Amino acid sequence: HHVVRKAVFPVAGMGTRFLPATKAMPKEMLPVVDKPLIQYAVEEAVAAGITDLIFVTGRNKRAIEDHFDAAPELETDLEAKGKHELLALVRDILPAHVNCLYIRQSAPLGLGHAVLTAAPAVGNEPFAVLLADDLIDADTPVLKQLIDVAVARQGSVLGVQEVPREDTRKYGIVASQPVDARTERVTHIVEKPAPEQAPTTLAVVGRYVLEAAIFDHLRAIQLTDGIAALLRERDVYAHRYDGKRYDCGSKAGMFQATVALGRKYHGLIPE
Amino acid sequence: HHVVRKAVFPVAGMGTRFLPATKAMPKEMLPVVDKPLIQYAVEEAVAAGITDLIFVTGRNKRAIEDHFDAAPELETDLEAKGKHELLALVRDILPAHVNCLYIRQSAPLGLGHAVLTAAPAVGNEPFAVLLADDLIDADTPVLKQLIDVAVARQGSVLGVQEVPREDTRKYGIVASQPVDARTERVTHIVEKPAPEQAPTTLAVVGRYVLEAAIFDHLRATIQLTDGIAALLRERDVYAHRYDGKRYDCGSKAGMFQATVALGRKYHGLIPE
Ligand SMILES: [Cl-]
Ligand SMILES: [Cl-]
Ligand SMILES: [Cl-]
Repeated sequence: HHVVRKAVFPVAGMGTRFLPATKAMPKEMLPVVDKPLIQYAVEEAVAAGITDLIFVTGRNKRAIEDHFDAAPELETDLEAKGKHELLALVRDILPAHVNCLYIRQSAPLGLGHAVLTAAPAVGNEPFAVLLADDLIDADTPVLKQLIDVAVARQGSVLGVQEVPREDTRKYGIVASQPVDARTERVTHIVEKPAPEQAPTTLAVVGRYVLEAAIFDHLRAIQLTDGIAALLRERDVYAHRYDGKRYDCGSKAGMFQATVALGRKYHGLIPE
Repeated sequence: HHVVRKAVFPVAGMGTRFLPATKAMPKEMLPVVDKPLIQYAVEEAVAAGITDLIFVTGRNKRAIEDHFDAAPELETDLEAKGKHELLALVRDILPAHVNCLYIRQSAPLGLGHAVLTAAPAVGNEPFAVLLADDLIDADTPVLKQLIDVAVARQGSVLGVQEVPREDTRKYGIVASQPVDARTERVTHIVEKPAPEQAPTTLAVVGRYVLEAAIFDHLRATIQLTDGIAALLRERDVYAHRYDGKRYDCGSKAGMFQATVALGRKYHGLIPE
C-alpha cells in the first residue's frame, strides 16, 4: 500500500530573470513578503504528511541549509529579548517529526536530473516532488490532494491546472481521459504544444507524486521523457487540484504573488 | 542476501583536544600529511564497494561539504598555474558511481544519536559506520573484511582489536566466543569497564556493519553500545579481528604518530 513520506525539492534555480538578487542565493530562497518560496512548499509538504525532506542544491547551497538547519546564535539573541512568537517563527519552521537532507546536483541539467539525483535518499518508495517557484495557496494542501489520489488509484500523479488554449506553448500539457471529475488517466505528455495542436488544456504544474520506478526511466534525460516512459509500464494520473497557483518563475508572476499574498496574509494594499 | 552499499560517517567531532585548529574545521577534516582524516575513511569505504556516503555533520559542516563537492574554480586555477596531474587529486576524490548526502545532527549527542540521524537516508538496509578518527592502514580495506563476514554469517559485525587491559576504560569491550580464528559471536558489550573487571581485552574500534534493526533500538527509551546490546537479544552480532594498523587520531599523541608513520611509509618523511 502507498505511503508517501519523502519529498524532493529542487532548489538550485539560477533565476536569471531575477539577477542580480539570485547571485548569492538560489531562486527558491527569494521571499514572498517574509517567507522564502521554498518554505511555502515545505510547509505544504509537511501539512500533507511528508516527514523526510530531500533538498537538491546547487550554487549557494548554504542559503538553503542555513535556512532549514537550527540557528542557535539567533535563538539566543531572540530569547534574551523574550520574543516567544518570534522564537516559534524560527525554531518551529519544521516540526520535530521532520528531517532534512541535502544532495548537490552535479550540474544544472534540468528537473529530470534533479529528481534522479535524489534516488539514493528515496530508495524504493513513492515520493513527492515540489517546485517552489509554483507557489500554491490552497484551502487543503495540494500535495495532499495528489497523495490521496495516488494512494487510491495506485499510480503516479501529476498536478495539473486548466490553462487558456492560447497559452499552451508555455507548459507541458497532458493527453488524458477523465476517470472522475478532477482525476484523469495520462496517455501522453507534450512539451509546449502549439495551441491548436495541444491535446488538452491541462498544464503540468510543479507538484508530482511519483513511483520509484521513475528512476530507472531517468537513467535510460528530461522529466517529461521519464514520465512518458513510465506510462508504458505503470499507471500515471493527472489531478486538477483545488487551489490558486502563482507562477513565480517570472518577475511578473512573483510580483502578483507578493501583491495577492501580501493582501491576504499581511493586510498590505498598493498605493 | 546482504548488500552493504551505504556508509555513515559522523563528522561533527568537536576535537576539543585539537582546539584552536578545530574552531572552524571539524576534527575529521584535520589532515594527516596531505589528506583529511575523513578522506582516508571514505576511500576505504569506496574500496569496500560502498556507493552512498552519508555524512552526519554539525558545526562547520561547510568544510566537509566543500571537500567532497566539486570545486570548479580550483580546477581553473590549476589549469592556469600549469598543473594537470593535480586535477586527478581533486576531481577524482570520488569515483563517478559514488554519491554523497549531508544530514545535520540536531545536537552533539553521541555516536548512537549520530547513527540514528542517518536512518532516513539508510532505510531498511544493512549499513556501515566509519569513525574517521580511527585511521586504519591495511592491505585489504577493513570495511571490506567486515562486510564479507556480515554477508557470510548474516549478522551485524563489529570491528575489534586486542588492547592492553590497562586501556579498557577507553573502549567498548565485547564479551564473545570464537567462531573461527578471526571472528567471534558477541554475547555482551560493556562501555568502558575497569581494567580488572573487563570481560575481555577485545575493544570495538570505529568500523561497523549494522543491520537496520539497530535503528529501533536507538529510538527505544541513546548510546550506540546500548543499541548494540539490545540488538544482541533479537539478532546475531559478530566481532571481527581485522587485519590492519589502527592509529587513534582522537588524541594529539595518536594523530602525531599517524603523521610520523604514514609520513614515512607514503611520503618519504623521516624525523631529522
Ligand atoms: Cl560558506
Ligand atoms: Cl558528540
Ligand atoms: Cl528519530
